[PDB]
Amino acid sequence: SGFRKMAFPSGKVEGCMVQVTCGTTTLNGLWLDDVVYCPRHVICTSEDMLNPNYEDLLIRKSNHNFLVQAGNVQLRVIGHSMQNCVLKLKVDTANPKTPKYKFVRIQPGQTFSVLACYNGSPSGVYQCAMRPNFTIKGSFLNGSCGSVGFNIDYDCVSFCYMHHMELPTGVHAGTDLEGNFYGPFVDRQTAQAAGTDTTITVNVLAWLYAAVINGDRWFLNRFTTTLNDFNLVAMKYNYEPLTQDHVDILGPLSAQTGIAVLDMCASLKELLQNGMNGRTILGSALLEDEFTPFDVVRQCSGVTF
Amino acid sequence: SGFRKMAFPSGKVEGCMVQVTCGTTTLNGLWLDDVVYCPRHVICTSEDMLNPNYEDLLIRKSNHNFLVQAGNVQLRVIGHSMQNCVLKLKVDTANPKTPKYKFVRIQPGQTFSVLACYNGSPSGVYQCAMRPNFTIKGSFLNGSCGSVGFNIDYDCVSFCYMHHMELPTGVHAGTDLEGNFYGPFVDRQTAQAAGTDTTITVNVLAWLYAAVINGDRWFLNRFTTTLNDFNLVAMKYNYEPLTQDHVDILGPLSAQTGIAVLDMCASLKELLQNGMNGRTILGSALLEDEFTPFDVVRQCSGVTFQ
Repeated sequence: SGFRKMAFPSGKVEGCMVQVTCGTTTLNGLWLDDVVYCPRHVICTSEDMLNPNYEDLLIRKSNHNFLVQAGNVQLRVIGHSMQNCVLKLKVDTANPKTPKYKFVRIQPGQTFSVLACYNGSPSGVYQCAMRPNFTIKGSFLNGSCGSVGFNIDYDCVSFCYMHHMELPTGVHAGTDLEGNFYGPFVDRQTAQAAGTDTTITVNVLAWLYAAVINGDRWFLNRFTTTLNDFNLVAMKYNYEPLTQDHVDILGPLSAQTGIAVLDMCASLKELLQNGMNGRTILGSALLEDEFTPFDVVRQCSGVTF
Repeated sequence: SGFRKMAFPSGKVEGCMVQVTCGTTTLNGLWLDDVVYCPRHVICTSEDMLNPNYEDLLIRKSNHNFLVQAGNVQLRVIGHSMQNCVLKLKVDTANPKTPKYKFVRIQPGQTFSVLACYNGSPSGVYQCAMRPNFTIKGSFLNGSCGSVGFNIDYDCVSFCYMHHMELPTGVHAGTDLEGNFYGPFVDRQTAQAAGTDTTITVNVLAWLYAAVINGDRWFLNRFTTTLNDFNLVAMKYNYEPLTQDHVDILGPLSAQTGIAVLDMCASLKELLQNGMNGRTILGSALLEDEFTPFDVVRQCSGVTFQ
């Protein structure tokens, strides 16, 4: 029993983190087989960052202008190339700790674990969602760039995020491991801002189900509603539309608790219209939206890795 | 920027997690060098719950009654003793993945990471705190018994908790790695009352300093307070007494922000009085008490956003 913001065990990813240095820029890289993956802006100085030409800045670098440190061992770079906004450094040595892995692109609303690192040294792990505005509410200081996000499925690490930059509101922006940005961001020092954020409705409903499973029940009511009806309420409070796919995804929690999704929607409707009237839900005064339906099921069932 | 419940990287602990079976009871164990540590109730049957006599249940066991499994490999038990409420199984293979480690008993208010495990396989890692009533608000299903709590300072793993049981209120009790329970709990299925929980005042103050560092001052005020007048107000909200030790420990966060501890105490007093009026602090609409002064220095910039 109990419910907590829970990260995947980070061990399989700890063994992939290395330090990448190019001149006076140090940041983190991901060492899988004989390639180190890291942000392409590693080849830039502050001056270069104002309006970089990457293919141009890259042509000027030899292999020996990239220092790669795996703990207290030097990796010799034998190859460099860009894919979108990530730099691929080929190295002489395959990573013996290379886990089974894939690169995947996640959707807004999907969660993942971030292993925060500094000088190729993992310092912490926390759980995150891709916000509907394609930012993450992370915790990163300078030197964090190249920190990765991941899901574990059986023995298979699914890498989904690499950290590139912080926005002025204090939230974070990055790429998939193929160097495609999440959101309308670019790797340049320029005026960029997070768009208006919205609440991940299906996740709030999943979390209400986690509450019922843990005996928090006061917000349940006798009332039901429809998608159309509820969605007019959703739009009013800056909540994402709820779709038939979302109802389908919540099926396993509606069966396990005997609360129909549109039942639970009627409760969320009431919480949005009236507030929490002094009470909490799972020790929170806010409606929590960084747990997926799968996250709730996985934690309330105990699947291992 | 940002502020998150950050756990330590679990990798160094994952390499120590094993499965321990005795009879029909399976839970987790911690493999360090040639010793596996797990809860002693691994040796308890259905009926033993109420009034187990551990000494009597244990002397009836051989080494070969204890199946220890490290991933796929079976470990040979060559020895066993009880120390307080943990069983220590001597095995014939030193764990090659043993990290630099030590055992430390922690005080209420201290934080640590939990590696939740089932059948010796890790499921997840989260951060929590030793409540003043010596329980922890964990996430822990049946079979989680033997899951451990730890801090990692440099490359050295500090083991401070092994999980033993859930109390009727949905909260968790366990032991240090020498088998002594935190709080007045026992490995028995009897009526044990979790003491009344109080808020860890020193941690709330630390987290208010965190909010200033990340550039939020809306909750400060022009007042100050004496230690004693703060304690008389705070105990009416079920907040732990703040002591000189707690004030000394907040020194560095005082200096980085320029806000004297007692001025921050004045701010907390007012926050308790007013609530937040539809505002948040580091994304929370409650006062958060599961971050320590040391955690805030760890995760927050050395440069305040003024």
